[PDB]
Amino acid sequence: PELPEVETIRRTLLPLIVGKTIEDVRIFWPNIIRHPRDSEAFAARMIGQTVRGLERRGKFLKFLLDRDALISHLRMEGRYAVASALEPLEPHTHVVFCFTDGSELRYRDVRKFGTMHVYAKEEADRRPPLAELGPEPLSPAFSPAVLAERAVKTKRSVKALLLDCTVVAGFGNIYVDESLFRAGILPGRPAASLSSKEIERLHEEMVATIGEAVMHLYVYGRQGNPCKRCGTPIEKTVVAGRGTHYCPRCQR
DNA sequence: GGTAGACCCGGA
DNA sequence: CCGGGTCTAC
Ligand SMILES: [Zn+2]
Repeated sequence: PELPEVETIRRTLLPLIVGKTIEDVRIFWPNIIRHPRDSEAFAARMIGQTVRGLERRGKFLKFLLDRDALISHLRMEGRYAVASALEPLEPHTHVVFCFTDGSELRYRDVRKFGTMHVYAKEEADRRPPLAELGPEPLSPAFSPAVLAERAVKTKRSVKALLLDCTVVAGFGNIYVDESLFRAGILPGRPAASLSSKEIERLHEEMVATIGEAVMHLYVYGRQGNPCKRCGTPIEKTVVAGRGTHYCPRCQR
């Protein structure tokens, strides 16, 4: 899921788990667990804790328990569900948190690509994977001035800059391409070549792009089809080792 | 500071 | 053999 879908998951999942107490944690693919390094320690430590909250940072979910925070990334195919311990698990279920009321929070992932880390709540923000994560794109902490500062100092393309998780949290390939299109900026432009006007416009479109979705695509996956604004065929290239989609007329 | 390997596997 | 995102390794 992209950032807006992760926000919907956070909002939806919270009431289904808040106040519930963990009675067991079952792990069917231990490699998902990244901290503690031993999946047996991960499971042991969570037993007896109650779910108190659920927050999001970038595309990470942060489950707040009594003492610990569980930081979860679903990547593109991970999914959570709350369901009865009496019913058979869905295929590709890798981790299950069993609650004392006979319900479960289940993590499933055909790609087995997701990650979980657990630390004391107070340590979570300064440890991987949240350490160094940039500001929320919808926060005042993400500003044209913050963007301008990072752009001036780099040799990289503007696409590469926006894909850097330390610049802004949870902007992936799709919203990077879409934001650049809406701002009229070619993805392969060096970040340091953008004018002040271009940085301001890009910031505005990034916020609009994420903001509207959290509440139709112009270029992403649309190569060969006409631009929705000028009718020019959308093109696809490689920029910063990613599939990159753009209108060669609208973007400069 | 900036690139690359490592995770993962359904479908081309 | 490719795709994604985000960490660890050069
Ligand atoms: Zn166009």
